[PDB]
Amino acid sequence: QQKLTSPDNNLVMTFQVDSKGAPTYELTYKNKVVIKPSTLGLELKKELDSKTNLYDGFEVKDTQTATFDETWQPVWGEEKEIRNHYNELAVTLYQPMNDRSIVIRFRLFNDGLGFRYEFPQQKSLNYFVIKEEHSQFGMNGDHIAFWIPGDYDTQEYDYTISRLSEIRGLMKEAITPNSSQTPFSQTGVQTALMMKTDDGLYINLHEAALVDYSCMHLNLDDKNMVFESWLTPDAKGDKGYMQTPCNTPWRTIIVSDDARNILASRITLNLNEPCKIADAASWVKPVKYIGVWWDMITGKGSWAYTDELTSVKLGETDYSKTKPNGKHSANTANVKRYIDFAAAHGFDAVLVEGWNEGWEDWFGNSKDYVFDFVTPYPDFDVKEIHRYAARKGIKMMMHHETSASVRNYERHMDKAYQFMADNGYNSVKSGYVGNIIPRGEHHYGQWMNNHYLYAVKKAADYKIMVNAHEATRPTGICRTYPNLIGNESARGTEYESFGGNKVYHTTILPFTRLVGGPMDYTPGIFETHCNKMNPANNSQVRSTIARQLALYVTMYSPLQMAADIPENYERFMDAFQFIKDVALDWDETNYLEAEPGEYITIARKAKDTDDWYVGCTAGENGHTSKLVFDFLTPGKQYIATVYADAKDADWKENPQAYTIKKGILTNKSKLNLHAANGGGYAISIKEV
Amino acid sequence: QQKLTSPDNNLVMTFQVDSKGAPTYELTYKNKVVIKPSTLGLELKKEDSKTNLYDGFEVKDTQTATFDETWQPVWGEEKEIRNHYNELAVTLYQPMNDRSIVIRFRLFNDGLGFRYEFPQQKSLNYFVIKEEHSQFGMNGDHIAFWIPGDYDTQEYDYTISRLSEIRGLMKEAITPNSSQTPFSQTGVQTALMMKTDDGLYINLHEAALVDYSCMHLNLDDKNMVFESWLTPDAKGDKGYMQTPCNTPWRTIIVSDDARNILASRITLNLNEPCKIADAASWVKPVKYIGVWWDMITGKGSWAYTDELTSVKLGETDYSKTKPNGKHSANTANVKRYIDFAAAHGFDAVLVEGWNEGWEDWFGNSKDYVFDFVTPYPDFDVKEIHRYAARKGIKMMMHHETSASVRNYERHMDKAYQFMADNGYNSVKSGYVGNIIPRGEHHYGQWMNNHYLYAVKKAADYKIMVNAHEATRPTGICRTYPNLIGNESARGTEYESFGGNKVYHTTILPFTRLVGGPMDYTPGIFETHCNKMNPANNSQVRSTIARQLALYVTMYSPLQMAADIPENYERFMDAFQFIKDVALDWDETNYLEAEPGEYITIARKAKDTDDWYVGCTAGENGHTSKLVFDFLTPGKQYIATVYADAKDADWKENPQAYTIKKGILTNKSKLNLHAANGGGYAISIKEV
Ligand SMILES: [Ca+2]
Ligand SMILES: [Ca+2]
Repeated sequence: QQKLTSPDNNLVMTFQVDSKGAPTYELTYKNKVVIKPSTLGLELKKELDSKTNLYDGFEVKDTQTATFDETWQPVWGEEKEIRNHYNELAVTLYQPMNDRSIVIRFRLFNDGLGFRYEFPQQKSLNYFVIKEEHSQFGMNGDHIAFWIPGDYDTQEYDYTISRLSEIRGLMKEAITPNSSQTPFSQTGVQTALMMKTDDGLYINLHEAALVDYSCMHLNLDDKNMVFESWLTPDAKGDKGYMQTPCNTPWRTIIVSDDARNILASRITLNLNEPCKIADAASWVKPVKYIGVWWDMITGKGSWAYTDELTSVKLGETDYSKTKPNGKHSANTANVKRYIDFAAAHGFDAVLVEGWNEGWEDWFGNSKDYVFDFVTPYPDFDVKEIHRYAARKGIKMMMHHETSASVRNYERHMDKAYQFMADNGYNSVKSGYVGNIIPRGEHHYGQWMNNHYLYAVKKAADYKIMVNAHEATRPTGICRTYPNLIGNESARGTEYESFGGNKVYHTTILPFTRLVGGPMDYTPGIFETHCNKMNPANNSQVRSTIARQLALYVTMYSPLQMAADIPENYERFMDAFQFIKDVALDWDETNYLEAEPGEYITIARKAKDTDDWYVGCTAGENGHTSKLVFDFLTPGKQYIATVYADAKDADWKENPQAYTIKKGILTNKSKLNLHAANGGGYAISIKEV
Repeated sequence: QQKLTSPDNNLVMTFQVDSKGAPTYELTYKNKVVIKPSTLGLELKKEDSKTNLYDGFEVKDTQTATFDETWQPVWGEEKEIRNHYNELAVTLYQPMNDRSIVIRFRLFNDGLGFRYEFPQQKSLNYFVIKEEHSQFGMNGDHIAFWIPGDYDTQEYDYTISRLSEIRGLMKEAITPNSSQTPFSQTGVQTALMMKTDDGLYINLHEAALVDYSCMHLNLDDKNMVFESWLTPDAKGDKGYMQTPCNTPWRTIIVSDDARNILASRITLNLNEPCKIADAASWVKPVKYIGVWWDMITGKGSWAYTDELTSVKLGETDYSKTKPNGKHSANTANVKRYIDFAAAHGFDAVLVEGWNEGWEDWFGNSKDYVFDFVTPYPDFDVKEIHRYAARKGIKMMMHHETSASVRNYERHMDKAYQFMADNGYNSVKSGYVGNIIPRGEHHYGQWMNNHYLYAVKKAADYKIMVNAHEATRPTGICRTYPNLIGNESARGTEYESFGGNKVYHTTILPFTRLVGGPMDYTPGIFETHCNKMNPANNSQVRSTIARQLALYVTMYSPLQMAADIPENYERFMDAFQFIKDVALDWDETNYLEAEPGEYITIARKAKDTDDWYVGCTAGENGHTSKLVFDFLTPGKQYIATVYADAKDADWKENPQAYTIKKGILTNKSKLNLHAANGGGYAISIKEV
C-alpha cells in the first residue's frame, strides 16, 4: 500500500497491488470517498496467451515521489498565468510471467488527480496492440450526471441530466439522428463527464493529452456504479497500435465541494507538454469574426453554386457553363458587404463557406474527391476579396469542410495551406461532416486523432491557426500547439437552427466540453426565429438576446463569432455594442456563480487593461444574482453598461425583450439582477 | 438476338437478354464454343429493387462501329500495334428502377473485351457495388495454369491442373506469405490461362483497372463457370461509383495457336492512349544491377545496426549506434557496384537499405516506418550521386513503404523532390506487409487509387516507377508509360526463399505479363544460395543458359542483372549476353510456345538490324529446330549461341553451358536442346 496526498492535504490517493497482482487506486476528498477501490490495466491483442495480460500479475519493483510547483503563461487563456502544483507518485510494476514492466504515474493536485500508464522500451515490450484499456472509476453513489451518449463519431447531442441508474432508460431518447454516429453501449457516455453527488461534491471525469492514442469514452456498469475506460476501435475492432517507449493519455478526476472550482481547475492544461511553437506569441492571435454562414445553416442560402446538376466531378464539371441557383451566398458582392460591416464594427475576420467548387455534392455521398480546397466558384473572386479585405484591415478566415474525406484532404493539404498563404488567409475552419473515408474508421479513433494533430502541426509550419469542427473533443493539446484556437466537437449554435438546443445547454458546456479547450460555439443570434431567414424553417433559438451577449463571457474562447446576419444586428445595434466591446483574451477570471444545468456567472479582466466583462447564463427557471463588485480595484471608478433581460423577457415567448443601463460602479457596488428563463445578462465595466 | 463478328469472321459473339431480362452472351471461335451462354450484371449495396443491376433489362438501343488504327508504344515488343475491332454497344433499360446501363463489346481476331458503362442520369448517380457477376462459362474441364485467388499477394507458384482439380489442390497451393487473404477454395487470380481438349488456348483477364476494385475469378466447379469476384474494402463493399463511370474491360483472348496468346495486344488496345505528352523525351528503358541479392539471400542486411529493439525516426540517433558489419548499402560498396555497372554498359544501380528505418521494416504494422529522404550514416547521398553521374550511371531510388500507405502519401512530394534534387529519375517502390490503413487489402479500389496516384504524381516529376506488391498490371502503361514495371507475381527473389517451380518462366508470359512487364530480376549465375549465406540452402531452379534466355522470354523495358558482380566475374563469357541484349524492340517473333513447357522468342532490337533469341523450358527440357528465315535476305550475321552443355541440369549441373560463335543468314537452321529447367540465348548481330 502506497499513499499520496495533495499539497493542501485535502485529497488522498491510495495505491496498492492486490493478491492477484492487479493495481488498484482509490481517492478521498476532505475525508469523503470520491473514487472507490478501482483497478488499472490493459488487455493486449493476441499476436502466447499470457502476453495479452497487462492488467494483473504485477509486483511493485520501485517507487519514486516528487513535487512540482511552477507557473507558466499560455499564449491565450482565461488568465495570464497558470500554476502547475502537484505531488507525484510513480510506481514501477513488474510482471514476472512476461518479464516486462510498466509505470503508473499519479499527479495529485489540490483540485484532483491525474494518472497515466508508461511503457518503457525494453527487451519484451516493443510493438503491441491494445485490445481494451481497463481503467476504472468506481463511484460512491448513484450521482446526478450531465452526459451525452458515448459515440465514436459525433458529440453533437443535447445533454441529459439524470441519475446514473437512469442513464440506461434514457439512452434511446438521448440518441438523436446525426449524419455520422456510432453509439457503443446503452450505458456508454462521453468525457468530460460532469457529476454532482448527494454529499455535496462535484466530480469531473476526463482525459488529457490525447496524442498517438485512441479517444476514451466511459462505459457505466450501472449495477455497481463503476465507469470504465472504453476506447474507440479502428476498422478491425482494435484500440491502438503502440510502440515503446510510449505513454497513454492522462486520465483525470477533478473534484471540489464548490462547483466554481471545477471551472477554475487547470489540471487538463497542466498535464499537457509545454508549448512546442517557439514563436507562437508573434503570430497566434485571438479572432472575433462574422461570417457568410447562417444563410446556409438556416436554409436561406446555399453553399452550392448551382442546382442544375445531379452530381459534379472536379476537373470535369465546368461551372462557368452552369446556371447560378440564385441562392449562393458566397458571391463577391455579398462577401464585400460582410467585410464592410466587419470593418465598421471592429471585427478581425470574415468567414465564408461555399466559396469553392464541390458543394453540390458535400453531404452524405461518401465522396472521395469531394473538394480540392483551392478552386473558387465563378462568382467568388479570391484576389479581389483579398484586396478589399486587406484595405479594410480585415482577414478572411478560410473554410476547409472535408465532408469527412480524409485521404483527400491530406493529399491536398500542402497545396491548400500554400493557397492560404498566397492569398492572405491565416486561419481556417475545417470540418469533417459525414462518415470517415477511409471507410471503416471512426472520427475519434487513433487513426483520425493522428490526422487532426497532423493538420495542426503542419498548419503551425505555415503560421496558420486551426479551428476544427467534428474533430475529437479537446484535451489540452492547445498548450502544446497554441495554434489550435478552436474546435466545435459538441453541439453548437447551428443546432438552434436544426430544432434547437436545450435551454440549459450553455450552463453545462463549460463544465464538460470546455474542459480541455475552447469551443467555436458561434453565439450572437439576435433574431431567434429562424423562420425569418427561411420560412420553411420553424426552429427557434432557445435563448433571449441578453443571454446571447452573456455567452461572449460564459463560453470562453479566443475565437468568437457573432453569428447572425448584419441586417439583424442593425435592428438591435444598442445591444450589439456589447459584442463589439467584449474582449477575447483575459488576465484574470473570477467564477462568481456556478451550478451545472442551472446557472453560470463569470467576470473576466481583459488582458492588458483594467476593464472587466461579466456574463450570466441561466437555465429553464432563470436565476437571481446578487452581484458584489469587490473584484474591482479600490479607489477606481468604472463606467458600467448592463445589458439585461426585461422583466417580462422569456426565451420562448419574449426573447428580444432587453434593457440597457449605463452607470458608475466601484468595488463597493452591488447589483441585483434576474436572468429570465433561458435568459442571462452581460456587463461591460470600463475603468474611467 | 444481337450478333457481332471478328474482322476475319473467325469469332462470333451473340448477345440477348433471357426471359427475366438478364444480359447473356456467348462466344465461338472457328465454330467451337469458347464461352457458353453466360450472364452479365451487378448487385448493388442496399441504401430492395435498386440492389438489382443484373436482370429486368430490355434492349433499348444498339450501336455498331469498326475501328482500325495503328499506334506506337513508347517501349514494347514491337514498334507498332494495330487496334482493329468490330464493336457492339447495347443500351439496356431496367423499367423497374427507371435506369439504363450500356454494355460495350469489342471483338478482335484474337478475342473479346466487354465492359459495363453507367451513364449519368436521374436515377443512377452514387452507388456502391456489392458484387460484380460477370460470368465466363467454360465448355469443358480444361487444363488451367493458376495461382490462388487472393486480395493481398500474387507471389505464389503456379499449379497446372484440370478445373475440377482446383478445389482439391487449393490448400497446398496457398503457401505462407506476410500478407495474404485467400477467398475461396475455387478462387483463382487473373490473368488465367487455359488449354482445352479440343485444341484451343483461352486467357481470361481484365484491362484498364482504374477507379475500381481488382477482379479475381471464382470457379463454380459443378458447371465450370468462372465468375468475377472483386476485392472487398475494409467494410466488405466492392467499389464506390459515381456516374458517368465504367467498369474495367473483361477480356477473353483465344486462339488455336498458343503463340497467338503471347502476340495479342488486346489488353493494351483497350487502355486509353498515352496521357504523358512528352513521354518519349524522358521515359527510357533501364538495364540495371543492384545492392539487393546480398539482403535477399541473408548475406547482408538492410538495417544499419542490430543493437536496437526498435527505432523511432527523428528520435533514434544512428550516428550513435554500432554498425552491424553487414549493411551492404554503404558508400564504398555502392561505388564498386557503380564501377561494374559503368564498365559493362549498364544504365543504373539500385540500392536498398540506404535510408533510416530498416531495423523495423518487416511485419510490425508500423505507421511511421520510413521518411524516404534521410540516409543512414554510411550512405553518402551526394557523393554517390556525383560519382555515378561522372561514370554515366543513374542511381535507382528505392521506396519500400512496408505497406504503410498513408505514411508514404504524406512523404511523397518530399520523396519525389528529394529524388529530383539528388539525380534519381526512377524508383522501385514496395508494399510488403498488411496494408495500413488497416482493414484494406492490396488490390481493393482504395489501394488501386493509391498506386495510380503514385504513378501520376511521379509523371509530373518526370519519374519512372516500378512498383512491387502493387495490383498486377492491366495495360495502364499505355496511358502512363512511366509505369515501367511491377513485380506483382512470384519473382527471382523467391528462388532464395526455397525456389520457384522449374516451369515458372514458361507460364508467366501467358499470365502475369498480359497487361504489362515484370521486374523479374533474372541473371543468377551462382544458383546455390548457400554460397552467399551458409544458412540459406535455397537453390535457383535454373541453368545459367536459361537465366540468359530470360532477357528475351521475360519481356520488360526494365531488366536487372541480379547476381553480385563477383559472381558475374567468374563467368564473364556467359555475362556477355547480358551486356549485349537490348531492352526495347521493333519486332517480336514468337517461335515456339506451350504454356508450362517451353517458350522461344526472337526479337529485333529497336533501330537496329540485330536480333536476340531466348528459349526457356520446363521440367522435361525442350528440343528446338530453329529456322532463321526471319533474318534479312542477302545479309550476314554474327551469331553467338549460349546453350546448355550436354547433361546440364537445373538441379545437378546448373553451371554447365557452351558458347559457339559463327555466321547465320536467313537460310540457316539450328538444332538446340534446352535441359531440364534449361534454355539457351542467341545474339545475332548484322555484320
Ligand atoms: Ca457541425
Ligand atoms: Ca516482393
